[PDB]
Amino acid sequence: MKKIGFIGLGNMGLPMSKNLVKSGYTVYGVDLNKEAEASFEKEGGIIGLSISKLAETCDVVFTSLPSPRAVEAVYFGAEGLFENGHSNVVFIDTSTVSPQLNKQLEEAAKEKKVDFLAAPVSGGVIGAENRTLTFMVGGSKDVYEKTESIMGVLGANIFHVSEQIDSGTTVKLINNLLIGFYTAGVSEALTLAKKNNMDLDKMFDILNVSYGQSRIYERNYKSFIAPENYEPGFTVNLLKKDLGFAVDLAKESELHLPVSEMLLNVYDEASQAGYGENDMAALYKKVSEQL
Amino acid sequence: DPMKKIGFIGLGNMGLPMSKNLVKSGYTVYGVDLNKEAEASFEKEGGIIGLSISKLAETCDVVFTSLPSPRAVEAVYFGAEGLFENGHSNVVFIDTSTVSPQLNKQLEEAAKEKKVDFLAAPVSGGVIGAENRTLTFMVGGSKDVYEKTESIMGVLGANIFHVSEQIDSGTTVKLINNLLIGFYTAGVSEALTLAKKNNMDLDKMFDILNVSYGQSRIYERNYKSFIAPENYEPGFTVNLLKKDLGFAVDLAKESELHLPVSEMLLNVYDEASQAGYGENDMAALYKKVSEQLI
Ligand SMILES: NC(=O)c1ccc[n+]([C@@H]2O[C@H](COP(=O)([O-])OP(=O)(O)OC[C@H]3O[C@@H](n4cnc5c(N)ncnc54)[C@H](O)[C@@H]3O)[C@@H](O)[C@H]2O)c1
Ligand SMILES: NC(=O)c1ccc[n+]([C@@H]2O[C@H](COP(=O)([O-])OP(=O)(O)OC[C@H]3O[C@@H](n4cnc5c(N)ncnc54)[C@H](O)[C@@H]3O)[C@@H](O)[C@H]2O)c1
Repeated sequence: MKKIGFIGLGNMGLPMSKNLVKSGYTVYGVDLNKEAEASFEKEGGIIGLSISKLAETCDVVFTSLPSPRAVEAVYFGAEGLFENGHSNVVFIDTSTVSPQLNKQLEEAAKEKKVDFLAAPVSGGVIGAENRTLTFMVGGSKDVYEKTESIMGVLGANIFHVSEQIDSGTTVKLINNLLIGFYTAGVSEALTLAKKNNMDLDKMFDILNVSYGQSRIYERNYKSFIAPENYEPGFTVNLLKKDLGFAVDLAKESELHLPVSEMLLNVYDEASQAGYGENDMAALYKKVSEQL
Repeated sequence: DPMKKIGFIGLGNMGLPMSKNLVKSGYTVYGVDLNKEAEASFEKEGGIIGLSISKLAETCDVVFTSLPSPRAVEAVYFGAEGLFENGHSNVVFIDTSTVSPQLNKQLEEAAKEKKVDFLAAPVSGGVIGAENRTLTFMVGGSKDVYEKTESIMGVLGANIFHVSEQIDSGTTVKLINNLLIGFYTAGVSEALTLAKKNNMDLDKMFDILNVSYGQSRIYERNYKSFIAPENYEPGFTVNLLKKDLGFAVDLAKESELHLPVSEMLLNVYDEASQAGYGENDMAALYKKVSEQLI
């Protein structure tokens, strides 16, 4: 049973790396935050090894990192994964970064002759905890096929999008752009409904079998709005960061997406008003403030 | 309880097929429209014409209205020759028009003064939905009256819903339904243009998003029935979506509410119409945004 490396043991990485240990893998963990390392260790993971030592020793190494800088700091340079990867290693980045960085990563992997997949994930911490993540994978199909079963203990839907390394990332950004639209629509629509004294429960039962339906509507309303609980979940701040990546790509693709750009501002304002660390469904509360 | 004699005022885009479906369903239907061709077409199927609004109110068990505006509704319901002043003591009036919550309330206040029954039951689904009896009825008003008339409305639609005893509740839910459509069509249109611009396989992408939190009935509708096959025949026009968005925005502004994205969407669909997509399906907002592709 394989040796897996896991770099980034935060909100997503901790439950993912824990699940691998529970699944019977020997898991070596690295995180800048020694407390995160402590938590992973208590789950049965092994700490104390360098990023470089993970690259030399592990069959597959996953990364779950919070920014493009962090991904760059881990993959590149004399101490990083690509320079130190043994000849059979597979690296799988689950971080969300720009398509361009996906390409820069792949180009360094091809130069070192190591395997690399850009496999961003969807489903949040709840999905990570429950092994129901969606993996959207760009990169070599042979590498996908040989690591599909490991990713399959972490997620419920494992997809290969195409051989293009940024194909996963792109579908993910699209997914999250749609989420931004759906959350905004629910937030504004329900505010109108409430101001006019609608029973939001009866309304949902009707709209949920109409063209008003969306999984996000069901999520936001049933799991947050109805129970008056805005504990993340998936933050206003994280959604706005993803919308940022999507608008960046739109701008690089010479596209003006007027409602998308407005939404970036909507979530940015929700944050600046103090809902940044609330669940995205709290956009409802932000829009309702005026009542 | 007798529900054989049905009046139907407004034999237009929706009324004509609805009224004929009532005839086909064994009801004795008395129809009224300014449009003599519409009256003749109805009569030709076994509809009865030549009776006044007044006469329908006096003699019919239930009278439906399908009218094009608030003023048309007012002209039919109020005044000496109208429905309320001439309704017999057991009549039920059902308006299937879309008007403001405020008019729904004024209609009901007049119904209560006259001690007649009234439901505000706006329909959605277009001409084809009316023909195929797949309309949605979203109904506000008395539950007892709803329970009494559900069986008739049900021969005309697939989804018949009683929302609440608030007379405007059906209208309000209809408006919210259409507002969510506006958002969802906008997201699909913008998000797929981004995907297309970056050469994504839109079929594969749908397979993935349709079982992820990108999922919506509108995404399935717009993508599989319109965008994928490059068909932009309505369906549900840009122009009619934006009319209903306008009504949602009017209701908001009435309630002192600022809904910035909603107001922005009203303008997006107005610009889409101005660019030439007004009588296309709403899914054509994708083609509007896609004008930016190479
Ligand atoms: N949290 C979610 O709901 C969610 C959902 C889908 C995708 N994601 C994506 O997953 C990625 C990780 O997200 P997260 O929520 O777990 O972030 P997080 O900030 O909770 O965790 C990231 C971890 O990486 C560690 N780290 C940072 N730089 C490092 C370095 N050089 N070496 C080692 N460790 C380093 C941090 O200490 C932190 O513990 C992000 O790209 C995010 O977009 C998150
Ligand atoms: N067209 C659609 O696709 C559609 C779909 C769903 C809902 N609706 C709604 O249903 C309602 C009716 O729409 P429509 O397209 O059928 O309108 P329309 O203009 O085709 O039909 C209304 C009919 O009422 C008649 N009329 C007007 N005033 C009258 C009067 N005083 N006496 C007798 N007849 C009169 C007109 O001659 C016309 O035939 C509107 O409120 C609209 O918003 C329309």
